[PDB]
Amino acid sequence: YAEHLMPTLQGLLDPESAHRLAVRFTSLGLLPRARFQDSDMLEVRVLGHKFRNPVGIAAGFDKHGEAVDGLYKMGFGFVEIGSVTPKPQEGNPRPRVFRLPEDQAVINRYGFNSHGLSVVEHRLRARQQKQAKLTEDGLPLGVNLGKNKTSVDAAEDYAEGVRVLGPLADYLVVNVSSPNTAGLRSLQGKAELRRLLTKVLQERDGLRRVHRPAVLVKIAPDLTSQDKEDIASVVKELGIDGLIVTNTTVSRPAGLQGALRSETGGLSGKPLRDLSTQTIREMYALTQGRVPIIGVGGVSSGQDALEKIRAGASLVQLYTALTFWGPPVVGKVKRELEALLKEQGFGGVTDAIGADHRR
Ligand SMILES: Cc1cc2c(cc1C)N(C[C@H](O)[C@H](O)[C@H](O)COP(=O)(O)O)c1[nH]c(=O)[nH]c(=O)c1N2
Ligand SMILES: O=C(O)c1cc(=O)[nH]c(=O)[nH]1
Ligand SMILES: [Cl-]
Ligand SMILES: [Cl-]
Ligand SMILES: [Cl-]
Repeated sequence: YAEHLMPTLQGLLDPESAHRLAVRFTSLGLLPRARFQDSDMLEVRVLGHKFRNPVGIAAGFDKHGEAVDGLYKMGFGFVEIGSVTPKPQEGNPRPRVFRLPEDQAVINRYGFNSHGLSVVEHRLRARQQKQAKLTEDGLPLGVNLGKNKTSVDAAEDYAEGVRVLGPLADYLVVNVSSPNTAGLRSLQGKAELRRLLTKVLQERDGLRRVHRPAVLVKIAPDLTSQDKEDIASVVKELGIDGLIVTNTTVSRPAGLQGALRSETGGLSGKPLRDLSTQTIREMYALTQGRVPIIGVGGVSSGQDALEKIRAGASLVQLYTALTFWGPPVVGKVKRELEALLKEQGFGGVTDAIGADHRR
């Protein structure tokens, strides 16, 4: 895979075609069931759920909820689908995703291509009780909500997503951090965020108890210090259940080598890694370690995962590493993380969460 398979599928196909085929293959279960059996050391209890291991698939890989079961088979401890927008929409014109192999990075400007809430609702309903069992067995499901390009009331878009997919999700994500929808990231500002999240939480609280998900906010890696302070304040004021830290970056860190480095879009993978880790670290401090963080950005190894956990993440996610290393990277991250936890004297993941802040 890392050397023998992915280079062929990568070089042979443009990245979007490769992704579509990967989703299809995954959905059909055409991957070996992951051999790595999860150690008890990797179990995490957070967000009202048991997570058999802390390595999830980040939003964007399975935008429309087509490959959830195949992703659990790949070894992910939790699956996040989306972003899902209220109405179907096509996203931006192609090409809209670009590989930067020399940087182990991707730039994407999909623009919330989405089958829409109704289609995803019916897809998740078809496996709703299967998911209930998976969740009880430590394999929760997150649903990441977006807003339509032409929406005239962003908060209502997210409210609709809460109402339609909230009952099918263990947690929901208010994605206010895509770089590829005009104006979306302004919803991270204090006043807009408070109003938006108040409405989202009211809608969530109006769901029946067994259908009431945790609500997390997914934030950018490009926030000012003021933005981060404001988000932390709003999250604590409103009782937001957690943060996902981070989405892709609109920055272009010095040193990128890929020919496509100046394409518009969000940058993911290795050049984002430490920017994301530092955002986790700051958000954990600003929330006094009381707000669960799902850490994401440039995770391709156990060390990458543990750095985010020690910075304050209770769980991590990855996407871009899968595009370069294929399915074996999941077990690799988990095996490496277990080894490092043992080496560094942690009894398990839980003991390592935020450990850097206690040094
Ligand atoms: C092609 C593609 C598409 C998407 C994403 C990424 C990529 C590469 N990401 C962001 C993703 O969830 C994650 O936050 C970043 O990509 C950082 O993680 P990695 O560096 O990829 O492990 C993303 N995030 C989100 O909240 N909703 C989405 O629809 C998408 N779509
Ligand atoms: O659909 C996309 O363009 C997209 C959404 C998002 O939240 N993040 C990202 O990098 N791309
Ligand atoms: Cl329901
Ligand atoms: Cl009722
Ligand atoms: Cl480490």
